[PDB]
Amino acid sequence: KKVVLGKKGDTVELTCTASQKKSIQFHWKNSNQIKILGNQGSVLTKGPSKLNDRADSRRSLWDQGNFPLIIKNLKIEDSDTYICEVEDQKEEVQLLVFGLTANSDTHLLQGQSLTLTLESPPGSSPSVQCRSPRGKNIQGGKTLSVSQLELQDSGTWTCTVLQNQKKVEFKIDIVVLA
Repeated sequence: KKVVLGKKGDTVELTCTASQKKSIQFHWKNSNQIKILGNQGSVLTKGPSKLNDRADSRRSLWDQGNFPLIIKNLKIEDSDTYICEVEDQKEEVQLLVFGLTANSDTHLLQGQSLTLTLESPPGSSPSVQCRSPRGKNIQGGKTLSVSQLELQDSGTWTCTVLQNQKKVEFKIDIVVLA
């Protein structure tokens, strides 16, 4: 089930709702059944995983059958399928994380090319469609590139990466110097 699009460096929350006697025995594992974090009766316990000090939950929501997994300082290596098992219920969530660099430094001379690279997990070729304030939308795979930058390109651009019906939106501000 589920697909959540993360943006490199950011924080994310993967919801897990369940029926039960408001709050119960839960835990999140990854694909290799590595237990990421669960509840020792009433407290939060995180096992020895690469997500340890970035992985967290929100206990006050347990009483309302919600047991989110929160991963801060997102690395595209966090892209993986997470499982949330609350007592008898099991929920699957795939986290996909992307990066969108601006190879050519935002401040460039007019007539100069601009390249951007979308960082992705080893399992996805999304569609990146960026557009300049001049409305001219560009798209492509890993590398999006602009032939020559007009002075009317300076400022906040917007880039849409689409993956399995969902989308994240990177923004760039380009200082096209004359």
